[PDB]
Formats: sequence, structure tokens, C-alpha cells
Amino acid sequence: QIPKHIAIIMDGNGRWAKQKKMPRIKGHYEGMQTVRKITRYASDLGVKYLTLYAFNYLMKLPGDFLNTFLPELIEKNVKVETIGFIDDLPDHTKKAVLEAKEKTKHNTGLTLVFALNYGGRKEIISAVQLIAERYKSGEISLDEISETHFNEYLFTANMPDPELLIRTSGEERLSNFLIWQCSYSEFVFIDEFWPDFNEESLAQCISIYQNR
Amino acid sequence: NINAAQIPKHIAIIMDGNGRWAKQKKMPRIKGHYEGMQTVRKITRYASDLGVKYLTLYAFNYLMKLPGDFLNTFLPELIEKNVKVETIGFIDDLPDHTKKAVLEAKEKTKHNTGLTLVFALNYGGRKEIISAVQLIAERYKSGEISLDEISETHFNEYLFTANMPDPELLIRTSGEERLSNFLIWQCSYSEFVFIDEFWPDFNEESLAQCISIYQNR
Repeated sequence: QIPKHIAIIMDGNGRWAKQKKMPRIKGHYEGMQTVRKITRYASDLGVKYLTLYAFNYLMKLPGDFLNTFLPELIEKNVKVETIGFIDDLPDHTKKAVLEAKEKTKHNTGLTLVFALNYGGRKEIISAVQLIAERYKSGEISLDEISETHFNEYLFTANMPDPELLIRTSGEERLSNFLIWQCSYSEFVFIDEFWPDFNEESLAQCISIYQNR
Repeated sequence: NINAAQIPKHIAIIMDGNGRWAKQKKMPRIKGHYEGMQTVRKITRYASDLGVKYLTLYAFNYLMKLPGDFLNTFLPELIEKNVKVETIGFIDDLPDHTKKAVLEAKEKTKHNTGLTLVFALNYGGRKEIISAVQLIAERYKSGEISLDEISETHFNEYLFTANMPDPELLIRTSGEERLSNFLIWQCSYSEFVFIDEFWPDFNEESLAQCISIYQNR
């Protein structure tokens, strides 16, 4: 019935403000508010994993969201995780991330995942490198290099493939996001910019997924 | 629709809805297959005229003989139309009947220089990537390549589409908004166009429409 894993490529924060004739900081503010509302709603719906990918300012959104609403996440049993090369992020951003993961590592509710400094192809390349290492070492046989064991070398090793993939602001591209993981996912593209995405908007996407 | 440098070099299509098209038209499923085959010929001609350089088609025990026989009957026209036939997938594991038709089609068109028509037969996105990993793992164990040589740059060399540009446009019919384990690595930045009509009803206008949309109108 309800998807266990929903992934969202979010953007349109800049365009939203431009069209609305408001400063960037205003779109940034609403953007964070949307992340908060969607996180609570998904948790209530019973969703288990929610992966967010913010496609300058959007670069600050994750860190800013975590530093500002962590107490709320802790309260609502949300566990924070990430995918991507986090050790290469700006210090103050890396700080917020590490702190959020540490303080939510024991929560058992919805796992909120932020894709930071992430890329589908590079993720694949990294896995290949690891697999090559193990093979040359004799740890595995050439027969063990199957699509069943491949997920074990990806960032999403401890999580299921998204049943549903959503992208805002119209745009109909994958943008090098979750290449291997979304190979069978349902793609739902909506025209609304991120700041306008709400609970109702999310239900429609799920409705579509279900009714198909 | 701007015919200029706005025409995609590589268009990939996931052919769907041959069966559903037949049931609606209250006809046997086999008739949907043939109407869909006719659609393949129409589009190949049209695409060739538009200037498209690559066209990859992905279909989505007589059934095992259908792909091979379609080629045998279409080959004469492909030859004179200057179309070059290619394939992606493990054709080596295809039935002798179809394996033969395929190998003959590539041989008799290898010198053509117009549109390159690619048939995804016995193809799987994940499986393709796994095959490339094994090749690379073997090359690494043998000591022929260094760990640093395993980059996104060199990865295309181990895929079936090594000598091909990633598609700029990917189309799927039957209004089913979902990627089906097809050109996983190659479609990272491709534009997706999900059209509602069934493959048998898909035509030149539909293709033109998709391209118009690709051109961001």
C-alpha cells in the first residue's frame, strides 16, 4: 500500500522567489519549512525512508535545516543519515551533519536521508573500486560479483530501493541521482516548485503510484 | 519544431503497449505485435530523414522467433536506406534462429553510414553494469590497470554502448512513468518523455512532438 522508501529531487527555491518577487532568503525559509512538513507527514504515513536531494543557497539548506530543527527530529523519533562523500563538505556543514546523526542514531522511526556531495556515477565507480580490491585479495570469487551483492558496496547498502521517485519544478531528468537504485522506480514529475510542495501534493504522488 | 542543430543525436525508446492496444481494439495479441512492427519501420524511416544519428529500441516458443524474423523481412529496406544495424545485450545467448538473423543484419549493413539502429536484445541495465565490473575486476587482478584508472571516464569502454553517445532523449509509451532497468548508466542526464499512447498508435507526429518538448518547446 504505502511506499517504504520515497526519494525526492527538490529544487525551484530560487525560481519560486523570483516568480513571487521575494528575496532569496524568503524562498530558503519556505524551503526549510517544506522539508519540516513533509518529514512529519511522511513519518505519520508510515514511510520508513525519505531521501532528499537539493538540486550556493541550496548548499546551505541541509546544514541550516538540521541546526534549526534537530530538537523536533529527536522528539519525533526521526533518524538522520546521509549518502555521498560527506568528509569533503565545508566544515560548518559537516559539523551540523555529524551532530544530527550522532544525536538521532538510536531513533527507530522514519530515517531521513540527505544526499550530500552525491553522484550516481561516482557512487558506482567507488563500489567498483572496492569490489576490485576484494577480488584481487581473494576475498571473493568472480561469481560473487552479482547484482545481488552489488548493493552492498553502495551508499544505500542498509536501505531498500525507492519505490517512488519524485522531482519538483517540472524538470524531467534523473540528474545522476540514485542511478542503480531507481532502476525500477516509479517517476512522478510535478510542476510545482519546492516551497509550494505540501502534504496534499505528496498524497497525489502516492495516489498516482498506487493507482498504477 | 526546429530542424536545425536542435535535433537529438541519440534517441532511445521503450516500446510498450502492444498487447493492451490489441485488447482495446478487440483483436488477438499477435496482431498488436505486427502493428507495432509496422510502427518500428515508420519511425526508422522518419528518424533517418530527420537526421538522427542513433536510435535505440527496447521491446517491453515462437515468441523466440519473432525478433529475428522481423529483421529478415526489414533488412532489404535497411540496406538501401543506408541504415547501420547494431545491438546491445547478450546476443550470444539468444536462440540460434534469432542469433543468426541478427548477425546477418549487422554484417550486411556494417558499411552503411546513415542512421544507426540499435536493438536492445536480451539486455538489462543492471546486468550490463555487472558485466563491466567483472571485466574491470579481472583486468585489475591481472595487473593490467591501476586502481586510479577506474574512473567514470574509462567506464564507458566496458559497456555495450562504448562507441555511442549517451541518449539526450528517452521515450516511453503506454503512459507508464517508470524506467525499466534500461541504460541505467547512460541515462543519468537524459530527458524523459512519457507519452500516453500505445506503441502501435505512436507515429511521426508523436516523435516530432517529443522532440519539440525536448527542445524545451
